[PDB]
Amino acid sequence: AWEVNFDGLVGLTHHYAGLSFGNEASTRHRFQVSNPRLAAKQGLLKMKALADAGFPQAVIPPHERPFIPVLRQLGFSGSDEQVLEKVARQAPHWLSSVSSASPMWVANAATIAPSADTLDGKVHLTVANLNNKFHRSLEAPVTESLLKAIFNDEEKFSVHSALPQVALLGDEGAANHNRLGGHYGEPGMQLFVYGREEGNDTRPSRYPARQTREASEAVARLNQVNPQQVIFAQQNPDVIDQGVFHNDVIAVSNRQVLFCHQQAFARQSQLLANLRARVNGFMAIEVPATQVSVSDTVSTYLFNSQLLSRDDGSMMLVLPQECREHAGVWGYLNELLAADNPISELKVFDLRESMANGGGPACLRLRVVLTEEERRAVNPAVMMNDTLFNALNDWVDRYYRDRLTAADLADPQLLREGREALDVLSQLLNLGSVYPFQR
Amino acid sequence: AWEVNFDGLVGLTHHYAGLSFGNEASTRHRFQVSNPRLAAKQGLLKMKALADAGFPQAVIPPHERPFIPVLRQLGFSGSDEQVLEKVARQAPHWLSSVSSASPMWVANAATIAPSADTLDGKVHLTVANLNNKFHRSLEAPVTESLLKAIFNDEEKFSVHSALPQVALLGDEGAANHNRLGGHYGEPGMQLFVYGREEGNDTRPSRYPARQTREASEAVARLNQVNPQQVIFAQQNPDVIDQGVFHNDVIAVSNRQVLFCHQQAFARQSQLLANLRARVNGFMAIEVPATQVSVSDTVSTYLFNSQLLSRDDGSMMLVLPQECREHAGVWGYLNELLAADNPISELKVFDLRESMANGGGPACLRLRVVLTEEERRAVNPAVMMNDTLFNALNDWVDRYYRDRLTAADLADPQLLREGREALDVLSQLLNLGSVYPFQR
Ligand SMILES: NCCC[C@H](NC(=O)CCC(=O)O)C(=O)O
Ligand SMILES: NCCC[C@H](NC(=O)CCC(=O)O)C(=O)O
Ligand SMILES: [K+]
Ligand SMILES: [K+]
Repeated sequence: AWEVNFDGLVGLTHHYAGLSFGNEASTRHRFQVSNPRLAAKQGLLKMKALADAGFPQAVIPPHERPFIPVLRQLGFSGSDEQVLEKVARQAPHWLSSVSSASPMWVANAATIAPSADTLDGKVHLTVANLNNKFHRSLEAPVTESLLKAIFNDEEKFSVHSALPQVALLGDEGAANHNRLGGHYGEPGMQLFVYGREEGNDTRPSRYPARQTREASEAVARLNQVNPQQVIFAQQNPDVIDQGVFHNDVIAVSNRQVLFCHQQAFARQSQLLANLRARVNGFMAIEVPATQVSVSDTVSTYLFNSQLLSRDDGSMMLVLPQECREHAGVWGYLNELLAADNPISELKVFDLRESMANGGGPACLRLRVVLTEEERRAVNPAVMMNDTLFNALNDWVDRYYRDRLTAADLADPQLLREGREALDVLSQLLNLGSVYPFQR
Repeated sequence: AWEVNFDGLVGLTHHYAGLSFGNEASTRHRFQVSNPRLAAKQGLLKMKALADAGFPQAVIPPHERPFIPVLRQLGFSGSDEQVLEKVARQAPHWLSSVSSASPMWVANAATIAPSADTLDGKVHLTVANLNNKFHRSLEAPVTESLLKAIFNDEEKFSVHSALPQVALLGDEGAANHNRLGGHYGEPGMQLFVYGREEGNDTRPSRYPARQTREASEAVARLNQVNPQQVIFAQQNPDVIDQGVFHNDVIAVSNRQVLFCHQQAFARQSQLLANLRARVNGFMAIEVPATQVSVSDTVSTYLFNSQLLSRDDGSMMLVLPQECREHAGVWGYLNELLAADNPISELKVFDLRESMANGGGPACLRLRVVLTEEERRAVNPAVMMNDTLFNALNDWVDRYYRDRLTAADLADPQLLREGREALDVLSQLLNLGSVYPFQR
């Protein structure tokens, strides 16, 4: 089995609305001008570079945006364009909420269970409700349709609907998930990280804890994860209060390694010890606050890196350009590179558009371990290669603007462009009529 | 046009699970033995008694409980009886959450807009998401089906689906709604009360504010309420922090009267002044903390009373027994009764089972103003009369238990009793296959 990366193709309504309290990047860049075309191309370049380097790469399409059905649910009626106009004038803030390209961060799309960890031997995917943020909670229904259109062989894949939409069951998916072990194909140890749980007072006081333990346990159940291969750990409330809104902003796993900050978890010593006694050859690379502060981790996203495995067993860290621009962080990463451990190469990518909204390399990808047989069962139209890379770039040049602001979301033209764009894209990716506007 | 009262028929799984933080009665009675059959009878006696007194009355049935579909959505699979078992053994607390008789409090089923207040001249009903509490949020889908089976004539009734299930749009329906004006059939002034709103620092700090202004404004749009007959007002946060989880625990309206506690609203003086200027004949009856403390207000449910109009214009207060059993409150009520004002009669009902979970006379009913023609359009099988009364009592005698504890919710027998009872009830009330288990 190999770990295949599925990246989100940035949607054409990508803009900065500062909709995520707790996500300092989102808040900080509120109202800045975005570049949808550049954002999409930046992500496609990373996808292609990794694919050309031999790492299985795939793509997940953007959603229908602006999403008029939700506006109708909010009390606005008439034709699509009439609704758009009514809202732009009466409640413009709702326009932004239904026009976010947020589904691009597929690390939040679902939680994956490789067939080696499940009871029925199938690959399980449970859609994340993303209930904490309204603009993201809207994603689940379409994300479910997309996942079923991509992992469409029901004999090999089981897609489960998102958990009930309530704070008690807040779920953010793979971004709070981890998998440790030997080769990807062997049964692994799944680590679910949460920010709060009922009956526990240890919880953030400034920024919200989007993930609840209750949600994580339900996901573990849905994905039929062997109860002996599961472990739940609470994120350090202090780091969440400093900007770590998902575990992937403070820690990342791969094979036998867990690269994390010293302040990542609550009861960190106990967790590492438990993992040490349950995962053969487990190695924890812990970054001390003296070399990298929590504040520096949040601004650089060094932990939102992709930790890849090369054929020699050595690893490569995929990082956002901000890690190279911060003296202290670039210095540490190179110390790590030279240090005696699995990390033997650093790879940097420019994902400025995504980072401006709090999403780095890892946020843009969803890791799915697949056996040779299961890989062939995936919709081949979404697997990255020269043909898809060129087709997607041409598609982006045809429909994306190199400039967008919240004010442009009221442009009925943008609406029109987006519909046609997604119509063609669903054809290119052999997804069928997966979008609501297509039914 | 007349105001018709639709009451909730208590479900067979009525039990105390302390599931509602902020609802002190619920919290106070956690795990006490309940009496489903008695709870049902108490409610029907109030329905029948008001009907006999000349007040149009109707009924809304309970829901499917335990609700197995939600448990499966939570990860527990297998046949109905296997899920029940697994849950009881693995996570029994979920059993209570999916077995609550909470839909009985129909004051939270939806928000109503009579035809005299709407832009298209129809009766509008928008289902409440009840997003704040997980066990009640589960109600919306079935509540919508029930409302559509009762107000089926689409030329006269417009039922709208519940708002998106997110905290930003928390909606608790009619319990936070008010309608003032001359006669019921005349255009009235709708007063929407909310607990919080984005950007507003004024909010409760102890108990949650379940209703947001954003939701209120969205429902006003969905119900097509004439913009000049709508007013939004914030609940006094300090009273929410004392147990007023809904507006109907601190204030109640009827015709030109607004019976409320002095500490009910923020900027109350100005709110009442605005009402006096915009509502002809408006009369506020404020109870000062000196005469009735907020604590005694929440313990007796003085304001969760039903304020009814007598044929001669005078009014009657339908109260729960606690009001008569509390010397101080009973004293005030009698002073109010004697004093020169519209309140000329007091009527008390034993609703101990409902009150133990924080529901009084008003909580158990949903006010729906209907013209003669609209009244004729309502499903006739749900209107209260001797036939229906005797039929429902026999039904209760045949399927309801006299005792119930949380531990009993795991009994596959209870599941069967309920499914069968509802199947029979659907026929009696002529609702067709309205429940999920019937589909
Ligand atoms: N894994 C990274 C997710 C980033 C995402 N940002 C946003 O939704 C910001 C959108 C805006 O503010 O325009 C979030 O907060 O979940
Ligand atoms: N309008 C009053 C409704 C009372 C209801 N009680 C409850 O759901 C308590 C159920 C329990 O805790 O078993 C509520 O809190 O909304
Ligand atoms: K190294
Ligand atoms: K009086």
